[PDB]
Amino acid sequence: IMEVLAFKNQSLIDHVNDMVKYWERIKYRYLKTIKRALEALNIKLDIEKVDEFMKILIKLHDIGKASKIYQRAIINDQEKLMGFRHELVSAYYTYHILLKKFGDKNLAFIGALTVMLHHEPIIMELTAEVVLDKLKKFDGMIEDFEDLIKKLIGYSIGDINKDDIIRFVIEMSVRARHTPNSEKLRFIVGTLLLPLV
Ligand SMILES: [Ca+2]
Ligand SMILES: [Ca+2]
Repeated sequence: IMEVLAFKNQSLIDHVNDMVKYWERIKYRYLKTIKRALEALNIKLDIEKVDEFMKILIKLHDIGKASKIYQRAIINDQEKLMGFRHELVSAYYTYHILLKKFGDKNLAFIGALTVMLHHEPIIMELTAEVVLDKLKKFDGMIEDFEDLIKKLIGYSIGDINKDDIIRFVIEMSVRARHTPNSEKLRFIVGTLLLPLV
């Protein structure tokens, strides 16, 4: 009742905490691979940094669910998503939060892109039009939002609107369509993706 939900049954906070706890149990199987993948994009992070980075993707990849529309659709089977895609809104917050925490535009981009693509099956179109389709019904985050982020990541999205998210996502989808990297970009995003699920 009245909680920011991941699923009808589950609060998003509880769901995130379960994914994080589970990350601790497997991370040492994945950390080296992720570190060296980042290193093939000339991004240099030690093992503990890579861990923090992964925890943020874990915590934020479904933050888009705190959209009022998403929350409505979970509680009520009269309200429908209407093409709304939470991950685009997740990608937006992930990017700004990564940029703050690590001060590396490429890392924040790659993290946000992973989050923007966390629903495509592993080893994974991007027109401005489609962005507009997938954000059409976006009508802001829930009221508790700022507090929710604090609970999740420990600070304030105050300290760092719909059309702003549209602009960001379009700008993202483009710079991602354009890379020759493709086979590699798919492998790096593909690499960060596995641990998420
Ligand atoms: Ca998701
Ligand atoms: Ca998942």
